[PDB]
Amino acid sequence: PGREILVLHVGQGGNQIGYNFWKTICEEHNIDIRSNQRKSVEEDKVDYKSVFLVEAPDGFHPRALFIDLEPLAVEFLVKEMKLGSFFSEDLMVLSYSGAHNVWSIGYQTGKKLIPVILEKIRDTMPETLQGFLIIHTLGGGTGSGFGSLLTETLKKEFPGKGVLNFSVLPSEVNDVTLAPYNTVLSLNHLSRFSDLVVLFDNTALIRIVKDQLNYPVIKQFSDLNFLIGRVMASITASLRFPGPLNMDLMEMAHNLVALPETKFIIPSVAPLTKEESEMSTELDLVERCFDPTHYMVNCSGQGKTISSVLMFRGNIAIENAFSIMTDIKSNVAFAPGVHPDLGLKYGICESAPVDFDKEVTLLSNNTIISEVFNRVLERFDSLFNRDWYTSDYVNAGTSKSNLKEARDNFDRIIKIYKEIEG
Ligand SMILES: Nc1nc2c(ncn2[C@@H]2O[C@H](COP(=O)(O)OP(=O)(O)OP(=O)(O)O)[C@@H](O)[C@H]2O)c(=O)[nH]1
Ligand code: NA
Ligand code: NA
Repeated sequence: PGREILVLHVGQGGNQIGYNFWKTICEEHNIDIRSNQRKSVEEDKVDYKSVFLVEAPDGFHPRALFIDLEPLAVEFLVKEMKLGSFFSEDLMVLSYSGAHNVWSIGYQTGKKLIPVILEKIRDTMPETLQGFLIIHTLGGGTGSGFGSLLTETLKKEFPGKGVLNFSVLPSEVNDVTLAPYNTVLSLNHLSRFSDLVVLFDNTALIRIVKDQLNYPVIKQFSDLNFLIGRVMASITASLRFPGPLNMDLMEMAHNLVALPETKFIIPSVAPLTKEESEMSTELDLVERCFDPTHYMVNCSGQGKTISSVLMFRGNIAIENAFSIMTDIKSNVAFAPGVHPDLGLKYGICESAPVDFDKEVTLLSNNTIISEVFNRVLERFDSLFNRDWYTSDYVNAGTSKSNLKEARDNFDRIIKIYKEIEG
């Protein structure tokens, strides 16, 4: 026993993303998400299901909590996806009143549910638990404010356990006008309390789905969120299946986090289709991952890589994985103080994601964070300098001075990344 991870999904986006993640996890372990059973004894593969799944005598269950301040997103998702025996009622922590897209309301109102959440965690968490994943969006009020409160609470209550955030940034034109306030307040909180923040945005996700998968239409968020689920599953694959070179959550964080503040990570995966997986080389896939077309955050260019983690899954030639490292270092821009021999951390897992031949997942700590975050700051200043939309933050405990304090700490992070860039 050990290695276990508990996943907290927060707000509408966090819980919708949770559907795709748990669908992927059950498929990889050949668990039927509707019966809670193995699909077959014969195709049960050598694995370590306990990382994300609790095996009880009646079947398997997610080690998860489904948290929101209003009930519709979760209730509708569970009905539509026929999840009622897997996303069961004892794992749901729901209120009724909503955060109304204000981080401060999500934070304040979420505080009332913290005792219930901690009791649920302490009820079912094994003592060997390696850490927590928090899945949430940053632009609304619940994922952002309650997700921030949860990051702070878990770091304080469970010292020694990793706290990792999978966090969706606002789109290139925000679809919540309050998103700059909510994103700055969340990223300030995560800079204080998270161990590692893996970022995504919907502009990049839409571009990948339209240009790499060529889907004719995106009708439901499931047809975007599967990409976030793919990153979460693949970076933990070596905890769950055999392979030559395994890595755990804090092993990856320690290789990425050069300075304590540089904990904001851009993910990418290649290829996106089974057909591409069968007609590609290790070099080709790694080059795709380092190309902005495949980054899951909308970036103007390749930036400068400070440190990266690459997970190679499936039918991988180890000699090609190693031989291409000098090519990665010569063709991808790294930050100026990165030695020619450094900046890569490898994991290699024998299990390919379902139906592909092989797949590469990249987590990159990249100075281009500074451009992404400066745009957020520019949006924040456009509202704050006019005192627009501040009233409901002030009424829920975030003074105008506190908004400014969060902004200025956010700016200090931006500057640290820009300094490393040169
Ligand atoms: N990728 C992705 N983005 C989502 C999803 N659901 C909402 N979003 C984005 O999340 C932001 C809106 O936040 P929500 O997650 O709906 O809000 P919430 O966290 O429930 O907060 P409140 O509604 O204010 O209580 C917008 O930027 C949406 O585009 C989702 O399922 N997937
Ligand atoms: Na919501
Ligand atoms: Na909403």
